[PDB]
Amino acid sequence: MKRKGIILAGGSGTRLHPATLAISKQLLPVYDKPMIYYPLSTLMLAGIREILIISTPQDTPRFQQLLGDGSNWGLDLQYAVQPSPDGLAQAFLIGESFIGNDLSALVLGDNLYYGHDFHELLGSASQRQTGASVFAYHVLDPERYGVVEFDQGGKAISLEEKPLEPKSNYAVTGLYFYDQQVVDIARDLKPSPRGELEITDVNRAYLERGQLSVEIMGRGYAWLDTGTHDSLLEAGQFIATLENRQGLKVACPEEIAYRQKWIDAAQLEKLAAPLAKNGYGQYLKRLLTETVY
Amino acid sequence: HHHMKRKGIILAGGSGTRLHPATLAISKQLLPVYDKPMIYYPLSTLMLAGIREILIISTPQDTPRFQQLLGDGSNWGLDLQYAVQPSPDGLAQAFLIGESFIGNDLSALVLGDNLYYGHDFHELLGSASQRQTGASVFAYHVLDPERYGVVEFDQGGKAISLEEKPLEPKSNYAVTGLYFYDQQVVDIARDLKPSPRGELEITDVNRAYLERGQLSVEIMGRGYAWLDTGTHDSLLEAGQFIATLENRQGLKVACPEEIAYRQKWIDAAQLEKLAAPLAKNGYGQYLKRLLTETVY
Amino acid sequence: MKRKGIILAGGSGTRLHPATLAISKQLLPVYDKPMIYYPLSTLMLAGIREILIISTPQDTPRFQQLLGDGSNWGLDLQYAVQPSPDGLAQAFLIGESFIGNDLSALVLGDNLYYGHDFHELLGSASQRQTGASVFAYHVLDPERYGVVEFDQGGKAISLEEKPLEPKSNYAVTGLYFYDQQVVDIARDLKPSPRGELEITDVNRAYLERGQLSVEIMGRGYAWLDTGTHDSLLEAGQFIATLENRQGLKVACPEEIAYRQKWIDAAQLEKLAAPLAKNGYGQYLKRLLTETVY
Amino acid sequence: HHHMKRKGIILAGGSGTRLHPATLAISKQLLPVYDKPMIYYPLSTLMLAGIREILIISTPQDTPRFQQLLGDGSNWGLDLQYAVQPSPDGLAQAFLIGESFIGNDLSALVLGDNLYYGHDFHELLGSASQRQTGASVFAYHVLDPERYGVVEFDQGGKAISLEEKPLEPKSNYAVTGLYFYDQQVVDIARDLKPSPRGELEITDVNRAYLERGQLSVEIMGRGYAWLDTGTHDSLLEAGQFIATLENRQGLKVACPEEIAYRQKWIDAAQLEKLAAPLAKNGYGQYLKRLLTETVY
Ligand SMILES: CN(c1c(N)n(Cc2ccccc2)c(=O)[nH]c1=O)S(=O)(=O)c1ccc(F)cc1
Ligand SMILES: CN(c1c(N)n(Cc2ccccc2)c(=O)[nH]c1=O)S(=O)(=O)c1ccc(F)cc1
Ligand SMILES: CN(c1c(N)n(Cc2ccccc2)c(=O)[nH]c1=O)S(=O)(=O)c1ccc(F)cc1
Ligand SMILES: CN(c1c(N)n(Cc2ccccc2)c(=O)[nH]c1=O)S(=O)(=O)c1ccc(F)cc1
Ligand SMILES: [Cl-]
Ligand SMILES: [Cl-]
Ligand SMILES: [Cl-]
Ligand SMILES: [Cl-]
Repeated sequence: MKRKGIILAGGSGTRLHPATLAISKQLLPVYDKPMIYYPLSTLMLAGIREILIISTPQDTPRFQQLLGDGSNWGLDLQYAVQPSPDGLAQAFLIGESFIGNDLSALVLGDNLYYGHDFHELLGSASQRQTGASVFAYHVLDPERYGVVEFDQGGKAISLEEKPLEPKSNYAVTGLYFYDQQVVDIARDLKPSPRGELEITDVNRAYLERGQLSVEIMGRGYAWLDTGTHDSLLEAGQFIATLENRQGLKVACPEEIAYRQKWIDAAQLEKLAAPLAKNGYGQYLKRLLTETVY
Repeated sequence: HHHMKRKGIILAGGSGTRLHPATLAISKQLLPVYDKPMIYYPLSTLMLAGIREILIISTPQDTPRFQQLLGDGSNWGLDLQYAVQPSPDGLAQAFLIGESFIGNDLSALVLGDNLYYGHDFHELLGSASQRQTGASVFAYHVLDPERYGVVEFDQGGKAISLEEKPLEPKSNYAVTGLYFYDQQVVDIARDLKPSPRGELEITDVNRAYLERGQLSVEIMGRGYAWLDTGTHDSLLEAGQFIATLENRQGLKVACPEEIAYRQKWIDAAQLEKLAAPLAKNGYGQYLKRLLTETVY
Repeated sequence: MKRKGIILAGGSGTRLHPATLAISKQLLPVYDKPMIYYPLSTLMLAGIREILIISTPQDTPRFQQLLGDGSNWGLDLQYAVQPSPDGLAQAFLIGESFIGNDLSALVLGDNLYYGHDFHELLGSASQRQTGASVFAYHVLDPERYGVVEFDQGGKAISLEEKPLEPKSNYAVTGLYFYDQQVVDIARDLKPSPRGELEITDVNRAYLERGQLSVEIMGRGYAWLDTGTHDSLLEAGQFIATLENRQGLKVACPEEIAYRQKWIDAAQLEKLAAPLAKNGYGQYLKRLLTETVY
Repeated sequence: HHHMKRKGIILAGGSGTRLHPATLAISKQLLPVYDKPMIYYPLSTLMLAGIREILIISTPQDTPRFQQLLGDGSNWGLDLQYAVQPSPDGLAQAFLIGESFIGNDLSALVLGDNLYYGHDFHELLGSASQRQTGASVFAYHVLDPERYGVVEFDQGGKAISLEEKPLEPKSNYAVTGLYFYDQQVVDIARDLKPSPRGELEITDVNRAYLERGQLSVEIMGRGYAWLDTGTHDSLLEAGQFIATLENRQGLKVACPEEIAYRQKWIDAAQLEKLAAPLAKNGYGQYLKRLLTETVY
């Protein structure tokens, strides 16, 4: 079966104002590319080509202008809007008809991932055709997130959203795979005390049915924080260090498409043309002739 | 028969494709430098020079976004007006585009991607602003002067030549992106012919003032930071730099609300209203603290 | 068979003076711990407990004071000196009697590694009981290093040290595993045009015999640069971002020992005592009661 | 019957176990801040104040390493002497340990882990150094004044109290780690009794001057950077900050060779000799460039 993707790139309220007064966070750069390139690249690494992008009513034209219909990158992009920030699960209501009868995967528009064999970690989540797969990652501040509690045997036994007193230091990352059950689970959700349709309520629905796979995302992966000005800066510094050391880019969608064999050498060459005078075009050109393992 | 204050221009137009793809969805001057939009810094810089009437020049695509962020200036005791530069034809064009805005007044041009920091910056700007005749620029020692307008000095310290992006610079002293002009500038600008790059050059403007003995070049000392936003790397260094100062001090660099409050262009009651819609984030809480604390 | 380790923490000349005028680079911190903790931790992750540390004649007391005989961390540390910086291969001459008849592994004292499943990448190199295993990593500046050339089939066909015109962008990292042949290969080496006993000559010796395994260290690993002031700063910023995000440390030797089960809970507790008032002791204490996957 | 220049002290002793294990093998003041040892910055700071006779106070373990780095000062036109602090008994102890070094002279105490940057810093130091009677300190607005000596001001700006690490600070104005004293300091220091932390407090010393009407507290403006080296995080921010300024400018912060050359304590011939053993790295190449270039 096929899996479809959703990037939720909606409003972060006034939290980062005035930096985000003018445009939504996910259109701002992390180092050399718009933030949304990173979760888009994530979906593409998981082998997902049909992708729905959800943003504020103000910002859809801007994502649409940036990304197009995706055909240039061998993707099929569609767009939809979240009128108000009423919770992550709302992605599945807005995205209901896009999903139709397929498998799905939700990625948060402001989450960055890096690590060895990230392709396979996604692939093993993508392969599971029933139930939901999520990731748990050790963090210093688990109160900010969906917290997963494990028993002595390592089995996930509870989930709590932003608990006052967290049960472990393991947080559910912003990457979620679901089967055909998600839409129907989402539609039955009731708004939380914070007025939000909670993604953690969707994930707890699968947990009660014993259908939630919680895979550990090991300490050798970087799940980067874009929630504060400070953490945003750290993410830019982290990506810059990696790219300048290696002469290789992180989350370059044109490169990912090309390695997935969704575009051929001749298309990459055309994509390399408009940016030819800067480092990004120079990078895409160099990928035509170099072997990178 | 006919019978002086200074107006400001911020040029925040198209930085071309140079920083694509990071700048595909928005112009550079709306990207943040740490906790605030880049345009806040040159705006705060004009304000520090005592300038309240300011023209913002941007692309047709991005003007509404600048307008949404900044308004007409009334919240901050300013008057902000808007003009478009449909085609990126060079910095000097600001004066053709801003001709009617300028009228018969003195003026100041600042690049919308330029950040400054340092002690007695107010007084440095004040002395350039008080000089009512001729032009005033600032020379700053940089590693890579080939990237800029470069000023050559003689033994006595007098500026004797200006060159734009010379391959072999005569000194390491670059002209910063901040410029003060008398009433002659618009006319100088109209008589310019495009360079062999298809651009109306600010260096040709400054040379004109120099050839007439009316260019003052003041040194901006090594104790000031004139920060680079020309690359992705330098942009990142710029944010790290502001963050270090702000987290150290508990004070902000280029907070426009604060600067208007200190110039006495808005009062305590007005600052309070400015603080309210941001009361739950660090920026609003900072505006509120300014109401009770004495900061020397 | 057993494998023994050598950390070469010798002189970097005047290259970083005056920052390194007072003490050798490998005794300076990267973020929260002395640099040498990182390659030491690397050896320990590869399961190596008997370790020789080589430094300048001036700096051995300082390493000796810092690290002791290792018994507190379940290691067996010995020390030796490199009188002059006459090449990396000299590690095997100085280290000849330490190595005796065993397998060995050399790590450079100023190299930092991070990534998912780094333990297994080392383990698979450590398992090979014959020949030499090295790693190749894509870098922007291959002229600075030992450059490995691959044929269309991906087989390593040449090695050149600091070539004027490098054949690929793949550099041999500062981590090397050898069998019993290394000492004898090293002893027959002749000084290069730069007056150095070249590690690349040792590795080319195994290559000619077809006994050099060149494993790719993928782009999902970070091999960090400590060669310049700028790169040293980047390494500190990179480690700080990882540790503050996760609440977990990179290359904490006490933790690594404890997870390898070379020290028990009661010993970790004693190690946590002197530093109790700072974050490092607080970290070691917290490791007594928390489950970390 | 008996019948004024100023001596300097740098305290670069034990920072305890606080930054262990990073500081297990060497003391903090020899860790680099970017391209140079931390001790270079306070050393350059004393030099900028015109002080040439300087006592370095370190642990018995690390004195030889300070001596190996710095020598007797003769290469840089200074005279450097050494003393040990066997036990970390508090900052004021510098004056008991440095009593014979000081003699009948004025003095200046600087913390060996403190970095300063900004425009007309020379003149700010000059005005503190010229005041021959009483003591001089600097107050700087910080986010976390609870960590420092905190000065309270009245409506007219007069300093009226000093508190060491108060839980509820009276202002955000911290006393920086740079202190100028007349001849009374040693005696004040000898009469101090240890605090309820087992330490001889510089704040008790400064309070003594204040209780006598002889403490001048000058504001160090927000346009100066007074950088934090108290944590691993702030140390990293410190190096990022120097690197940004130096890579921007093609000039160094706190290069002692340069500062002595500019004070005229060494001449061109001497600077050249200093440049030679480092001719192949960036630091030596920088010393050589200083011989031919005019830097304003
Ligand atoms: C560094 N990574 C990376 C890669 N590993 N690759 C190689 C790769 C490309 C396609 C399929 C499998 C591997 C890339 O072409 N681009 C990359 O950015 S990654 O897999 O950890 C990654 C990929 C996408 C993303 F959004 C974040 C990190
Ligand atoms: C740190 N600086 C600064 C200040 N000195 N002040 C105080 C001040 C405010 C108005 C007049 C004189 C001084 C501020 O209110 N905000 C500031 O950012 S500054 O002069 O170096 C400056 C000011 C404006 C700007 F855009 C960049 C730097
Ligand atoms: C982040 N890493 C790491 C770990 N993965 N672990 C977990 C671990 C510990 C022992 C054996 C296998 C795994 C640690 O205890 N400390 C670590 O620093 S690492 O394997 O990539 C590593 C380990 C040692 C080192 F020097 C650099 C990086
Ligand atoms: C950037 N500064 C500086 C300088 N201004 N100068 C120029 C200078 C040198 C001697 C006297 C007056 C000025 C330097 O030669 N080195 C410097 O680091 S500074 O005044 O802010 C300074 C000086 C010494 C120090 F330790 C830290 C900062
Ligand atoms: Cl892992
Ligand atoms: Cl200056
Ligand atoms: Cl990889
Ligand atoms: Cl100031």
